[PDB]
Amino acid sequence: RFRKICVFCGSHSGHREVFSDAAIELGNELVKRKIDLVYGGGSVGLMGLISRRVYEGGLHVLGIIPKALMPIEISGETVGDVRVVADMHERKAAMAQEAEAFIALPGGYGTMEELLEMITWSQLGIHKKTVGLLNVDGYYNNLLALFDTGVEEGFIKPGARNIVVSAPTAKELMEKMEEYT
Amino acid sequence: QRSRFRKICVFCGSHSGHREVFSDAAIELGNELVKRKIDLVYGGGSVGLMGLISRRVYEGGLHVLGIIPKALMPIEISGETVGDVRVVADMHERKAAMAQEAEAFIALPGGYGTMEELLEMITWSQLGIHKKTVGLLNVDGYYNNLLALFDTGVEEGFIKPGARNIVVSAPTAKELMEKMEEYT
Repeated sequence: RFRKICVFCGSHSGHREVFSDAAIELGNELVKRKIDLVYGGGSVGLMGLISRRVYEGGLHVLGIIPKALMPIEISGETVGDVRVVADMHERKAAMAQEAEAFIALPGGYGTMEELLEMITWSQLGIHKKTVGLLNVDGYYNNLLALFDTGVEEGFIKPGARNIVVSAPTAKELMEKMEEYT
Repeated sequence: QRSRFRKICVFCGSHSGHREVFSDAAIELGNELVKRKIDLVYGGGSVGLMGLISRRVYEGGLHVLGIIPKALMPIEISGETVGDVRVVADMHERKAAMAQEAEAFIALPGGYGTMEELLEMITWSQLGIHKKTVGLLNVDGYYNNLLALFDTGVEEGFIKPGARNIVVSAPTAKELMEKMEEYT
C-alpha cells in the first residue's frame, strides 16, 4: 500500500486525447486510492493535469522543480506546493527521496531520463521501490524492446528486466504495483 | 587527423555483451579516438566494454579517466587500472563530473545505466543546459528501438524536431565520428 508516488511526465499533453486522458485516469486512480503525488512541479502539459486532478481530489501534491526551469514549466496560477531546488541533480534526488514508487508516464527526453534513472537505482540496489510504467496506446512498446535487446545481448540481466512494471491502463498498473511484493 | 574535440566521454558498462561484435566496436571507437588525438573519460570499469575502450585510448597515448562513485569501486575496478580513476561519493557527483569534463559524449551499447547518461546528456542539450553533441555507436542496430522510441515521441508531440536533431548516431565509430565532427 503506497502513501505517495512521483509520476514522471512533461509540459506537453500529447496531440491525441489518449495521452491527456491517460494522465487524467492516473490522477483519478491516485485520488481513489488516497495516494499523495510528487512530480516535476510543472503546471501545464501532463504534469499540469496530473497534479491538477489529485489536488482537487484532496490528496497532497508536492511539486519539485529547479530554479531556472520555473519560467518554463510553471505558467498561469500555481496549485499545490513546490519545493524549488538547486538544479537537475537536486531535482533528481528530490523526486526520489520525497516519493515512493515511480510511474514514468509517457513523456519526452526528461521523462525518459527520469525513468531510466529510477530503474537504474533499483538495479544497483541504491533503493528498493517499485518502478512502474503506464504504457498508453503502446507509446513505450519500443522502449520496452530496447530493455530486452539489452538482455538478449547481455547488458541487462534477465531478472533486472522485471524491475519495470507496466500496463496499458492506470487501473491495471496500480493493481499490478499493488499485487507485487 | 584534426578534430574539434579534445576530450570525449563514452558511456558503457562492465559487460561486453554475449556477441563479440560489441567488443569489436568498443575497440574501433578507441581507435577513432586515438587517431584523432582524443583523451578518454568513462565510468572506471576494468571489465566489460569500459575495460576495452579504456585500455585502447591508453595504448594510444591519450589520457584516460575513470570517474566513479567510491561505493562502486569494489564491484567495478578489478585486476588493475588504466590512466587516472577519479573517485566520487555518489551518482550525481559522477554524472556532473563526467559531464563537466566532457566536450561531447558517445553512448556505446549498454544496459540501463548507459541509457541513464545518454538520455540526460541529450535532455541537457534540449534544455540548453549545455552545448554538447550527443553520440552513440549504434552497433548492429542495438538502439534501433531507442531511435524508434524517439521518433514516436516526435510523432506524438512530446519531442520537437530540433530536439530529435540532438541525437547523432551511426553503425560504426568512424561514420559516427564523421557525423559528430560535423554537427551543429
